[PDB]
Amino acid sequence: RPGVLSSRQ
Repeated sequence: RPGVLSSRQ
């Protein structure tokens, strides 16, 4: 997703 910083590396 654009503009998201997820913990799913």
